[PDB]
Amino acid sequence: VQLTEKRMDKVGKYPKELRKCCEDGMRENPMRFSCQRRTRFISLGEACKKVFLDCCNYITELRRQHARASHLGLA
Repeated sequence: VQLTEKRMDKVGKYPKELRKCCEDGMRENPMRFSCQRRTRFISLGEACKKVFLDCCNYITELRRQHARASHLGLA
């Protein structure tokens, strides 16, 4: 989808040493965990967690918007 496009550009906005944190935050969520919950045991600093959390909340909203658009036959 064009969400891949929105993700690629989302990752690029961060310093290179924090990009993987953003990528991991935007992975699929089959266990239906909250973004906060998904940070609890990776336990990597204040920087990586914060980036993980932002990108997670970012992609989560995008997924819902895409789901609504698909449901309404707009996308």
